[PDB]
Amino acid sequence: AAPPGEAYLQVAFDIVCDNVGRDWKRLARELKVSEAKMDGIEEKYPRSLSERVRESLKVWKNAEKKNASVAGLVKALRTCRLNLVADLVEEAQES
Repeated sequence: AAPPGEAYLQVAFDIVCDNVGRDWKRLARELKVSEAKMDGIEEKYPRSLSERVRESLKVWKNAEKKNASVAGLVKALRTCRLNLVADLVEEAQES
């Protein structure tokens, strides 16, 4: 059901998570992720970058479908302000 190509996206979600990890919560609110999920992850995890972003990133990744590829998130994150993760996925792809 979710993006079957989660393997490639998961690699990008890994370098970017440990880099701008807190900015996914910022993007999660923009993506209108389940408010209930944020309530549990935020309250349960007061300082875990991995714990808060993973749940919020999981729901966003499922709704992305074709946008589950980096071209989707890298285009959006860098155009707005997340140049940090853009540089990460960028050098990873070499191009």
